[PDB]
Amino acid sequence: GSHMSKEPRDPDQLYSTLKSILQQVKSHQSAWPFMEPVKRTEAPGYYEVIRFPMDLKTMSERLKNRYYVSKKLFMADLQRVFTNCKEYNPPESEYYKCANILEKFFFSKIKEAGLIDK
Ligand SMILES: NCCCNc1ccccc1[N+](=O)[O-]
Repeated sequence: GSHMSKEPRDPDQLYSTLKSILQQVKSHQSAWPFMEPVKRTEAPGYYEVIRFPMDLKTMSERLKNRYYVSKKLFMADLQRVFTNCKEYNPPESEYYKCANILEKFFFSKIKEAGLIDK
């Protein structure tokens, strides 16, 4: 269509733009701990270290209704899942690598769609 790769302004465009990212983040090998919502016990203290609980189980649920149509909105949620994940799980299990891996692909994806916030 056009020759642009950094302007997720329109909601209709950013709509599927995030759908593709979330769609991949869900199919990504590193995306189990986010698929299922982590209770407030199975995790090494969660209600305490986590002030803004967030999981892929609720993200796609909101995306389907076009809830993320801005920039830091979707970028914040995704980061919330990875950043908060490591926060509760000490850098020792394999979950740490999963977030870092899916977090790397995510950053690259928004770079291709034009998301990114900083
Ligand atoms: N399988 C339930 C969601 C992931 N489980 C979980 C729960 C709490 C803490 C960490 C993990 N985890 O690394 O899979």
